[PDB]
Amino acid sequence: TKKAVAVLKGNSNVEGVVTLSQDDDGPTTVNVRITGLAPGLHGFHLHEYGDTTNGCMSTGAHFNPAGDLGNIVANADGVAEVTLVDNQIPLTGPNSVVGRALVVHELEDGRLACGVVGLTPI
Amino acid sequence: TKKAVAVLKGNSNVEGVVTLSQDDDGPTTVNVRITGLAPGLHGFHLHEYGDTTNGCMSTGAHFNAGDLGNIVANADGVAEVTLVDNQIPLTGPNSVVGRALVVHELEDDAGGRLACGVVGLTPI
Ligand SMILES: [Zn+2]
Ligand SMILES: [Zn+2]
Repeated sequence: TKKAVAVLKGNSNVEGVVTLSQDDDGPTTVNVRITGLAPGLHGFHLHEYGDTTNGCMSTGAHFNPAGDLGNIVANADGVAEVTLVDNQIPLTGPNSVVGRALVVHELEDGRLACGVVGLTPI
Repeated sequence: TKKAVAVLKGNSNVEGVVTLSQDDDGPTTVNVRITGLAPGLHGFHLHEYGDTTNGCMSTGAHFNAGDLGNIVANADGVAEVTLVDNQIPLTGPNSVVGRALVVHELEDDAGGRLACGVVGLTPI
């Protein structure tokens, strides 16, 4: 019943799209497609601020109302495509992640790419 | 007591930064700095979706009020201005957080969507 999207870019080759969906206070479904990554595990995190005025560093710290989505895996071609299901990522209420940032890291759980979490049509 | 920011980019030379600040449910202060504009008036709008998957077109329609009016680019293509608007909430059901700010090719009704950015949270 509620949806969000983040377009990831940064000072690097890495880019992609993340779509988030949640019904009520239920679990949040995260659909990840990120390209240009070095093969292997990459930390993938909610960060506190949807502030990209200074690249990905201006998004501040790992976000804790939880914010740890774990690793995503890039394949031999630098593509990470995966669907995660997380309970600690609300799109509504006081702890909404709307307007915050999604950040993908150089190393496993160095901010290669990020995007503001924005509203998108239901 | 609450703040947001949008970094504007698009399929054009236009880019820049907009900060928003609001105490309580009072008036919203909007600081604008956009560069690479043609000299003259440019429509400056809230649009409904912070969705840039299809460039600025995916931000959907102007959203309400959501008409911030015009900004003025100077001879060097720079538009640097502070606006005060009462209908741009940063809290509550109508919050514009996670929506989009869009700067237009033409003066406010507006032609091409030159640049846009998602409205995101920023500290303090
Ligand atoms: Zn992180
Ligand atoms: Zn518009």
